[PDB]
Amino acid sequence: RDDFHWEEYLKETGSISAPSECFRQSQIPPVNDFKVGMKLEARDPRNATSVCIATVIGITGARLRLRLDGSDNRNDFWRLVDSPDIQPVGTCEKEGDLLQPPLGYQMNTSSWPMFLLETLNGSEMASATLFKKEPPKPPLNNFKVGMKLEAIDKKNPYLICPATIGDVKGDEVHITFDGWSGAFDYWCKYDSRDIFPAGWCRLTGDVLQPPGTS
Ligand SMILES: CNCCCC[C@H](N)C(=O)O
Repeated sequence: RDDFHWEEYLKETGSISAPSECFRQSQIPPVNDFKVGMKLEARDPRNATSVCIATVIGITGARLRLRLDGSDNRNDFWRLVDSPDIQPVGTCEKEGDLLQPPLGYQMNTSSWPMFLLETLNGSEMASATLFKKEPPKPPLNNFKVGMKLEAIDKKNPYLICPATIGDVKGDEVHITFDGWSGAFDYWCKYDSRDIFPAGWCRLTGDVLQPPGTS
C-alpha cells in the first residue's frame, strides 16, 4: 500500500518496532545486481540435500524469484542475495558434491548430464561478486513480545508482511501477521533470514504488504 509508512503505523498502533540488532539481516542492506535470466546454484527447497541449477525468474528488493532448471513453473521460491542457499555455478563441485536434478525435474533422469550442459550453454552465469556475505548471527535473542517487524508469509513466500512477535521461547519467536488470522502464524529461530526489521522493504525496494483487515 502506498499509504503505509512505519513511523505512522507505529504511532497509530501504539507499538514499537524490533531494533535492527535483533535480526540476522545486514544494517546496510546488500545490493542486488542480479538480472532476470541469470543462472546460479541453489539448494532444492523440496530436497535440502540437493544443489541444483536455478534461473532468476524475477527480482524484488534484495530478493530473487528462482526456478530450478528442468522443473515446472509452480514451485518457484524466493531467496535473499546474501542467502547461504544460493551460490555461483561451480561451487557445488568445490564442496565435494555433484549437482542433482530438481525434485520436480520434468525429464528422464538419464537426460540430466546433457540437460545440464544444454541449459548452461551460452547462458549468463551470475558472478561470485553478486553473492553477498551473510550477516553475522545476533549473539542473543533480543526480541520482546509485542515488537513489530516485517516477516515472510511461509505459506505465500513472495509476501513480506507487517508482523508482531507473539511469543518468545529460547532461541525461537512466534510470528503473527497483523490483520490476519492465526492461520498464518509460525515459530522460527530469532536469526531466521525470513524476518526483517521495520523499514527493510523500503530500504531495499521490496514490496511490503499492507496489514490485513481483521
Ligand atoms: C499473512 N498473509 C496472508 C496472505 C493470504 C493470501 C491468500 N490469497 C488468501 O487470501 O488467503
